[PDB]
Amino acid sequence: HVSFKRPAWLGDSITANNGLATVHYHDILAADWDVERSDNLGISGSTIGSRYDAMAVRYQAIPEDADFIAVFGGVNDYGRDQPLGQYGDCDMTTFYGALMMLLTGLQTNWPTVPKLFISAIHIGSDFGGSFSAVTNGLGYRQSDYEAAIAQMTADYGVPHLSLYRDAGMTFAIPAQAAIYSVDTLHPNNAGHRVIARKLQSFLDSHFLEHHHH
Amino acid sequence: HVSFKRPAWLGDSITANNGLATVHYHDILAADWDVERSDNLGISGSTIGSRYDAMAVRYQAIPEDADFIAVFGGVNDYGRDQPLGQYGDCDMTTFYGALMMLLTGLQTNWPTVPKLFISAIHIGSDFGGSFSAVTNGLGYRQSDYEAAIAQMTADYGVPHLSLYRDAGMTFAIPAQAAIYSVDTLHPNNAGHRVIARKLQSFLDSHFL
Amino acid sequence: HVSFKRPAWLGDSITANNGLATVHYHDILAADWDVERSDNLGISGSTIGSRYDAMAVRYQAIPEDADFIAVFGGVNDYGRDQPLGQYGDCDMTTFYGALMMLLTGLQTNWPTVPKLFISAIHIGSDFGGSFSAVTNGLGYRQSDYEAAIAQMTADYGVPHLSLYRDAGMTFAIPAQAAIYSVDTLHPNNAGHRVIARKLQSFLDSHFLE
Ligand SMILES: [Mg+2]
Ligand code: NA
Ligand code: NA
Repeated sequence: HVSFKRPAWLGDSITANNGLATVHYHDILAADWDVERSDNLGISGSTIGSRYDAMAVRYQAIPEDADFIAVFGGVNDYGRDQPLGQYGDCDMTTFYGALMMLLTGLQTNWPTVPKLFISAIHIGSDFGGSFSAVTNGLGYRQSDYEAAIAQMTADYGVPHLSLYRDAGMTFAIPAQAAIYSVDTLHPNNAGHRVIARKLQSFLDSHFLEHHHH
Repeated sequence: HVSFKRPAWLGDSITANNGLATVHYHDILAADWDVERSDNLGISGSTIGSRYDAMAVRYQAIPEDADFIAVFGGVNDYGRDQPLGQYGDCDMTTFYGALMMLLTGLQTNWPTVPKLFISAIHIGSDFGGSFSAVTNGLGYRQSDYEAAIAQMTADYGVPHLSLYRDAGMTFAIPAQAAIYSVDTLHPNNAGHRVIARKLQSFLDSHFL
Repeated sequence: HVSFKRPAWLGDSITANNGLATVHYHDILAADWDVERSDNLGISGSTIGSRYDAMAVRYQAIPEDADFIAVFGGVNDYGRDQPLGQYGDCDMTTFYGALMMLLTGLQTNWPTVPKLFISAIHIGSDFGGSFSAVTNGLGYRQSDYEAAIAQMTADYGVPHLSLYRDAGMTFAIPAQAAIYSVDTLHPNNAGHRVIARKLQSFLDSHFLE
């Protein structure tokens, strides 16, 4: 089974300790892995791009001896109206540009460390602002950001776990939002248990070197 | 190995216990999983769309207490000329809209139940009519219906097993249609074993 | 773990025992699998298309009794400026058409045999010629060839392992090129160890038994 001793978790409120859910996916995994330490770099509301506490800069706070790096972002870039930009952009002003710098930063400074990118579940319309099941204030769909992550991660060889495509649920359906989410955006504790299971499966199927007994 | 005790199988002829192959993929997995019950909701000729016994309506025959739901459709939508439509349709007269009605109904009524969509093998041309290895009567490739499935399932978070891209075979190639199919459309018992194998390892990959 | 007793490896300089790497990915796997034989059909500088020792023709050297077939090509097609063509092409003169020929051939002749295509790691620019981290002599990105492999394999139901996407590395990043490659094109021994792992993982999630 895949486990790590010094994981680092870069993300937004779904990763941040300050959460509406008391038990996060990484708290489940850190316990199962019996980690030496688990570095939480989640900040509520954070985007990958320039708009709010850019992950494309905050990544530089990841510990030098991290043995695993996970990035869990994009839902705020969608919901808080980060311009999407275009494939080939290389500055943090756009979502595409900010992914490029994030991905270059990670591969330059932790060349041998296993990494994955996690993108969020399809959100509902009940949170507020431009957090919609349909389009954000700039008129893009969540799946446009989700596609940007898939395209950009590919160019750097970084595996991409899409909770959007494969989590088994969408918060745009009330019956599932009621069971797995706090507010059609943030997973509750049940949603986090699901995410932990999805992440472990993904790691098992993509990272053989880091199988242990 | 992942297993389920009360699976429900929503599909067409490849699922229905009424024809050319005596042993289906879901028979193989029922035996392997030692199920309590295995609900066969296959109807021959059935489309996901409005044209024939719409699965986008028939999903409602799924038992309240199913603990796994697989949907295996699309091949009739292609071969019996269901209008494809486009992304953003919400009406069952198109394949895109029908997919939306179906996936909506699944997640509403079984929010906690593991489910997956299975896409069919690339077919050959021996069955006739619009069941062609090239294009159907509307000018679409089988792969256009495949992409529709891949796109719609993604919006709903529903894992997608593409036998089309991953089965290791195509019925458009005679050497493989002769081994694994009855007629270049329907898998034979050997084809159903392959399907069962691919499903089982997909499950192992995506479920704990 | 999924293992095979008589695998055949069709590819370029990354597969060929000509190469600058002493222990290739298939050498590692042959040793894990306890093989009866392990057929190395790598030819250095080889393309899938017509230009240099076309795999779309050479695949016929694969042994009749192969119990597994991997095709590991495309990088020379990109880097040596093989015309990409378009979806639906049929000649070996284009990349799309050569892929079609290769796939028809493999599925016709080895219908019951498990098989997969492996796509190359993102290359850097220090090798030379059109082996660029940006675009080839024809204006194409490496990912255009990678997208061709994705589409074509799918039409024949052949699983595709994209090392480009999923390897955890790119040789366009110097920090990773210095560790995992000989020259930003060819993986070194540490690079082949990583490839062996990804291949083994991919085999376990797409195949039973
Ligand atoms: Mg490209
Ligand atoms: Na899926
Ligand atoms: Na090769």
